[PDB]
Amino acid sequence: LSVWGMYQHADIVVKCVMIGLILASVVTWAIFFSKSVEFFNQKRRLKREQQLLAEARSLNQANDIAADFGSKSLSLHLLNEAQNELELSEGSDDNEGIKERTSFRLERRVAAVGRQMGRGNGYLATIGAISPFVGLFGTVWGIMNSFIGIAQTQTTNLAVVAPGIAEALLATAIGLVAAIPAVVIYNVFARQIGGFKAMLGDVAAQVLLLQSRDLDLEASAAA
Amino acid sequence: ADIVVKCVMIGLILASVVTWAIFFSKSVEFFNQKRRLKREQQLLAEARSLNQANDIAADFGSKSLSLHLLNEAQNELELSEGSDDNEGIKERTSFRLERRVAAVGRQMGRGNGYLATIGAISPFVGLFGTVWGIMNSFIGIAQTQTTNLAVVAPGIAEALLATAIGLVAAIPAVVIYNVFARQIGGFKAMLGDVAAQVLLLQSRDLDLEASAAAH
Amino acid sequence: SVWGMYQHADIVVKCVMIGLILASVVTWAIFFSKSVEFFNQKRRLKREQQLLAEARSLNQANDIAADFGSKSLSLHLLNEAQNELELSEGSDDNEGIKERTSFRLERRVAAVGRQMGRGNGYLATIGAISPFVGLFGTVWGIMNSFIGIAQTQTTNLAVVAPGIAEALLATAIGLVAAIPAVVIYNVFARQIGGFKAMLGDVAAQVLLLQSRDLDLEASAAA
Amino acid sequence: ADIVVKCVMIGLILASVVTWAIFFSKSVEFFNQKRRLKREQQLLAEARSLNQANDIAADFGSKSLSLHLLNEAQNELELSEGSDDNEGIKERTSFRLERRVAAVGRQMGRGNGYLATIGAISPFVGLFGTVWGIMNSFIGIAQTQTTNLAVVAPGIAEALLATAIGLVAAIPAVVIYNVFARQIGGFKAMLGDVAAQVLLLQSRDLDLEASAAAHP
Amino acid sequence: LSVWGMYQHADIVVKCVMIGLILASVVTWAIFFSKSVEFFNQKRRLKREQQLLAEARSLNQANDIAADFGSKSLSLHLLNEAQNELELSEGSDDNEGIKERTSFRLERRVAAVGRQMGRGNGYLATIGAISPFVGLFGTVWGIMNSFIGIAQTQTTNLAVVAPGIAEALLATAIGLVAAIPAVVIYNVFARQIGGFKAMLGDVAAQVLLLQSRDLDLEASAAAHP
Amino acid sequence: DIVVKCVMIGLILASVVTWAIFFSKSVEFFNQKRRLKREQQLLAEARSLNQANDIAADFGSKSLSLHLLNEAQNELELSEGSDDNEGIKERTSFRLERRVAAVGRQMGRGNGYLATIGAISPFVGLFGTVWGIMNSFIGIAQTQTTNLAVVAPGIAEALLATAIGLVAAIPAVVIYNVFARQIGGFKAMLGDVAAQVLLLQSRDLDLEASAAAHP
Repeated sequence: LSVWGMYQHADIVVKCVMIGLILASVVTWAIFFSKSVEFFNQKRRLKREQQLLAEARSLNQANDIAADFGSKSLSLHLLNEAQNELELSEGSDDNEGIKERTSFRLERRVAAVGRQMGRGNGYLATIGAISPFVGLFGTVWGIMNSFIGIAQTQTTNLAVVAPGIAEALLATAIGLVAAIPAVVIYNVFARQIGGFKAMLGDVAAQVLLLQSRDLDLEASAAA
Repeated sequence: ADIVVKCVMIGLILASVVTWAIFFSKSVEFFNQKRRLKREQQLLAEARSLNQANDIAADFGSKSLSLHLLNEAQNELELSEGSDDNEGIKERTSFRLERRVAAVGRQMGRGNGYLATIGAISPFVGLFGTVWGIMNSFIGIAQTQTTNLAVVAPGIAEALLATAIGLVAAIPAVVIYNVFARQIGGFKAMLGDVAAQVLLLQSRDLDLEASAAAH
Repeated sequence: SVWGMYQHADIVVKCVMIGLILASVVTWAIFFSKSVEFFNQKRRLKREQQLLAEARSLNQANDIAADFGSKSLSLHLLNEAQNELELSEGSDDNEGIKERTSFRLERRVAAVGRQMGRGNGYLATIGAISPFVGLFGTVWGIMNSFIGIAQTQTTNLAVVAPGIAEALLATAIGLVAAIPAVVIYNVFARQIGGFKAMLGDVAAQVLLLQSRDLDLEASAAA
Repeated sequence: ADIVVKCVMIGLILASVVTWAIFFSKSVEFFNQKRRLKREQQLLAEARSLNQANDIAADFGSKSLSLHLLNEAQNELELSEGSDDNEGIKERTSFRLERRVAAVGRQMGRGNGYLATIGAISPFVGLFGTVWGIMNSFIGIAQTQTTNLAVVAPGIAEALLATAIGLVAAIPAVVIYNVFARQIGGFKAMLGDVAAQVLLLQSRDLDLEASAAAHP
Repeated sequence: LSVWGMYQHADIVVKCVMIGLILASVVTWAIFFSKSVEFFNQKRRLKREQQLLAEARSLNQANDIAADFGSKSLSLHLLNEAQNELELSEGSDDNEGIKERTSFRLERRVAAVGRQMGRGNGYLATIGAISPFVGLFGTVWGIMNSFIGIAQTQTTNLAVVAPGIAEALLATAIGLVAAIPAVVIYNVFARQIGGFKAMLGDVAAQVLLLQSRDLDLEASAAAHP
Repeated sequence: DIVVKCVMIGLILASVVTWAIFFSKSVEFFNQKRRLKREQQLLAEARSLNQANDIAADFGSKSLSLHLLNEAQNELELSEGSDDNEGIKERTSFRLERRVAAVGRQMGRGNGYLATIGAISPFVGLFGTVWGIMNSFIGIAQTQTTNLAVVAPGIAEALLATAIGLVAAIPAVVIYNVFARQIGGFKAMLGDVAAQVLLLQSRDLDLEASAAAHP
């Protein structure tokens, strides 16, 4: 017997748990292949940018390195945040206020990127968490049909009870196929987002160190 | 057939009706308030001063959240008119904005409590119906001195149906609760970023004003 | 009937049943008394918060709150701020007054939250142990089905039925006692948290008025 | 009879005796300490200065917790006699009082470790006796080649009794552990509020003293 | 009938589950007896040291009390940390920097001691975590052999399935004997390490209070006669 | 069965991945651990940051203690000409703590696979069992058998898939826990070395500032 052969011999209820769980599995692997390529390219880009910006000895030197990073560059967004804060604060005597406002902006920015990074993880979490609930529904539906079988035939043996038990076991099998990959993929991506946020945080830390040092050397020259 | 099992089933159907009713009313409330705030955040991002932010937000509407946060900062500056302590103004403004963002989040969640309880207890009220059903089938066996399972099979199948309905009421309530909980958290974070911009504009304005007075 | 079931059951299952029904009576008694208590308190604080939102100084806030009642929570927080200013009369450190007032108000709001919680401890224990006393009844019930087999020397559906029906009854009563207690405990825990947040917002307003007043007074001297 | 199973039931009965023994001793000490601290907190709430608080707390016992906290603040002021840094006195006092409140909370917890273990393992030692009992009934069936369940029903019923006793030992230990854990938490909060009052009085007194010296 | 008698009648697979779980239980109780005595002696020493150092009115007085505490005394290590900080900082005008550097050193030291106390708990955690899996494996294997029994012997009755069921139950019983004590002992030690860290933290707090007060009184004597 | 055969192959390939991480992390910890204890011991008798750089001169280019000292020296070099000593101390501690965190992250590489293999291997085993027993019941339905003996070899074979699943999971769980403990202990030691680099720099700056105030 084939999986399409099993589908045909199952009742309308278990046919729907099958359709719904296979569609849940198709969406799990579709999210997986699109997000895996998205993270790979983005980590490769940020790792190169982090290495190049590590050579900067001033915020101005960092802006020169990042000049040809691209409009959609994350390191260039963080540097533009620090430059916009110095431009708007042009004419202020409080250097500590510039540093505090820049760190506030960069940390909120890094958080916002982390939120964008997981637009599909919500689907992976729900699929992994509810797939066993629907498998259990098919399990109870399955055994209920075994008892309907006993009532209808007024007989209690393996053969009368087998169609309902096989149907119950099918719902558990499909439930495990949908749930296990969604749980694994959700956790791998949640770990990758956390590791990416930490790397982007190290780049924003460098933008902050360069700005803080530059302001201190300027304040020393005024004193 | 059983009055207790009948009550479990009508209770679960009512739980499902309430789940979808909460879903349709809250979905329209979120979609509108989440889209409006994203537009307001984009427009206010262009502001170079708190006065410029008030000009952008002039035509935002009376029920605008961004306009409430800007009015909080303006009320603080008006009441503090005549104070030498600029940090005292900044601290009082951040305290006010923090507390309002929190208060809005508390209001955004109203209706999520019902979804959580429906999703969590529905399988157990379902289980109660089947335990009760099978209990009565076994009271029946004792009373009649029955030996044949075929005589109790209709009662057992009917009892197991209560667990199936329980799981059908629970699954949508769990999914809908999690979608909304994620949306509320993401909205609180966005409203948090708008309040942060109101604070940055006020803090920078006070510093530039103090620098102009010193020289 | 439920009384008919009670009569046919063991002395052990009869005790588990009466203990769980009494646990359910206490759950709903706590529920009706605390629901009215929280509603009236939330209703009173929302009105007080709206009226005190109009205050432009701590003195104005004291005038608005004058007729709030002896048992008013907003009036207690305003009296905390006033007692701090009175005891600190003659101090040059305004920041010390602000710090001591915020320390007092936050500890006060915490203490009120603890006072709201009285009764929830019973709801938590009922909701948490009811499934375990239900499990005991199940184990006891199945044990009696095996005693039945030993006594009659026969394995049969009829022989084990009294033990199985008893076992199922203990699980049913356990679920009736546990489910409401768990729900009601969580509703109240959320309501206490929401009320503490509300009382915190009123304590925040008392602090803003005192902080602003001290700053404007210091500016007038300079 | 079964030795391993009889050992599990005597072990569970002894576990029940120790949960009620811990319960009666602890209930007596806790009630006595909570009752005393509530009275002390009410009396010390009237104090307008640290000196006034020491006068109110004179009529308190040697084993009084409120008097220990007040003695901590006074020992800090005595040892710091001759220091210009008032902020250093305040910081050292708050450090001492918070560590003291934490240490008292830890002392209150003595015995609760036993109420946690009994309530957590009792269902599992119960389960072990059941598994062991049923295992031996099946060893018996294998060795004698029986097919009648009636022959092993007394052994199976005896084995399931070990899970029932397990649950009877666990339920009171779990409840009593949670009531005491809640009481310790509520007591720590109250002792914290008394230490907070000792700190407010000392902080205010130092500030008013510094203000009186600035304006002679 | 006896535990060795059951071992002999069981499968080579059930024999392996049994020996692996019994060895896991031997190591659980061996760790338990060695750590319980080394923990008792250390807490007894620190409680005496805490009582004696509570009498100190200056950091110099604390060093005199702790002079004869012993080479591996924990209270003496904390006092040596404070003294080494004052010696290395000799010639510094920033007293706040001395206080900050000393608290940094003492908190890192208290953390390092807590990590040393934790030696062996890693084994208790792994035994608690893997024992239910190896017990489950024996149960699955046992029930599998009951089905092999139904297939091999033409018949399906209590006697045919009894050897497989008895084996399955044995694996669950041993699994519970290995797992439950390892989980309990791991949690008792984790609570005891936490309580010890808190007591050692109270001793380090006293070292810090004495140093902070001493520096403040010294600075006050330099400012005003 | 082809489905049950695939879970065995999957479970074998899962054991291959377990041996891979077992071998990479074995070599990375034997070679990087004990070296740190030696470096920390030598750095402990330092007195000055300059003295620490002399001790660490012959530590090796790939030394972690030498990387932390180079971080403190690069901060002093880039900050040459700054009056704010507190800003140098703050920037150095920020750099070192982010560096220690980054090393901890690099050390965890592979443990994610050990955790998932150990946690998920019993479930792919369970799937094979459920699938096997399902086909035995399809067989009973198709033939109308009433004898458990004809369907016992298939059930015993299906239960074998859970046994193999547990045999694959147990080594991954053990190895994951040993490595998790080793990483944590190493992070703690590297943290203590970075703490020493910070204490030396902080003390040096304070003694330098005191020498300038009263020459």
